[PDB]
Amino acid sequence: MAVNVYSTSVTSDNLSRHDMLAWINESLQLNLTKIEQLCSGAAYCQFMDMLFPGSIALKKVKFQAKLEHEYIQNFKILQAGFKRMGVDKIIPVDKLVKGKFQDNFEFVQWFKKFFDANYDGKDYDPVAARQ
Ligand code: MOO
Repeated sequence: MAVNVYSTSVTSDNLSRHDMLAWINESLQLNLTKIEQLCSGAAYCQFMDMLFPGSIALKKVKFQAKLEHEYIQNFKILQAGFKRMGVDKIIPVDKLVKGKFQDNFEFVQWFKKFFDANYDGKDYDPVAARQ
C-alpha cells in the first residue's frame, strides 16, 4: 500500500504558496494562479494517477469544474483512490471545496509530503493523461 504521512513523520520543509503552485503547474502542465483553485480536486486526482497509475477513475474527473457540486464529485473520486491505496488520511472535503486559502493550503502541504514519500520518479504525461 501507499506510504502514509503523519504530522509526526519526518518530512521536507513546507513550501511557499509560490513554490507549491510551481510544483503543481510544472508537474501537471497547468496554470493555477492561486492555492485556492485546488478546491476543484482535479489536480489531486491526477497526482494520484501519477503516483499509482490506475488508482483513480481519471475519465470521471471534471478537469474544468466551476461549480462546488462538481468539486465534490472530484474529491469523492480522490477519496476512493485513497481507500484503494490504503491512505489513512481524512480529506476535509466540505472545507476545501469552499475555496478558503488556509484550509486548502493546509491540505496541499500534507499532500505534497505524501506525494514526495510515494513518488517513484516515473515519467508522466499529464496532458496525454487528461486525454
Ligand atoms: O509567505 Mo507563504 O510561505 O507563501 O504563506
